[PDB]
Amino acid sequence: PGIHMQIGWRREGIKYRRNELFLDVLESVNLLMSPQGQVLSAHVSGRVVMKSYLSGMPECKFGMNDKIVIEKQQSIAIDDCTFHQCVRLSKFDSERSISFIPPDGEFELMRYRTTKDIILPFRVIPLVREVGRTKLEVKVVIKSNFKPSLLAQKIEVRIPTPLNTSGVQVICMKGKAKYKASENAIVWKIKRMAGMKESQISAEIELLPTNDKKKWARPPISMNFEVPFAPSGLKVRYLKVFEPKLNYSDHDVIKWVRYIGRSGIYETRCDVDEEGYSIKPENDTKENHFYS
Repeated sequence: PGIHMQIGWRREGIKYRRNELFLDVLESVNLLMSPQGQVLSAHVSGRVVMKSYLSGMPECKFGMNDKIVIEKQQSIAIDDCTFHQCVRLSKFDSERSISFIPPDGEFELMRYRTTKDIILPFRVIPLVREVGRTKLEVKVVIKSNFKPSLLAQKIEVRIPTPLNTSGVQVICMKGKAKYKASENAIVWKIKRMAGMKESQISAEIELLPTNDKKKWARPPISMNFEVPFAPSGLKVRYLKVFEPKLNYSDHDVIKWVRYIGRSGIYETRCDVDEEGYSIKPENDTKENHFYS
């Protein structure tokens, strides 16, 4: 008369020398924008990734800024949500609670979709004034829209060029830029850029008009960037833990949180053991922490 629960995704007797967990919030923000700035199309697809280095059978509870925020007065509006099997869905439907017993090591806790209240990290404003059939004048400004303390990185703006181009001279003060004729685009790279900033690029584009009477469609300005926050607005409120056999809780745990927002289609038009103890697995930016 005693039933033995056996979780298919977590063995028993897991031991870590130090109880700790990792949370990676990985979002791709996509956009189609008009030259004037009208949002024609936008969505974020995100996923919370978790690396559990916890001992025993910990009973966790993931807390974010959902529509429980609407009860206590920034948030994330989740259109669609899919969970790992470990997540009790019963509780999520009754109380919006993401409770679970995590697998050992890395697992994807949830993926999601978002279309409203997206923090669009960048706006591109393009001008193209034709000045004769000889020349084209191109002015492209990029506005960063996030906290000034924060830095976007690995930025690349691909401004398309028309096929009938004999050559182009370009100038920018921030970053570096090359006209890659093979590509049919001037490619503009900036290493870092803080929030609430401007930056301009000007390109005098000389034309060779052989064809006449036909102006064909051209690709839009596409941007790549990496941003240290969730463009959906996702903020991790807590990761509560309770393991009643070993009597330890989140107060006895180190939680490591990271946000990696990355551009998607952002377009604008013109474990092992040893002695019982499990071992953490291991190209990434190095930071000296006391407990690392």
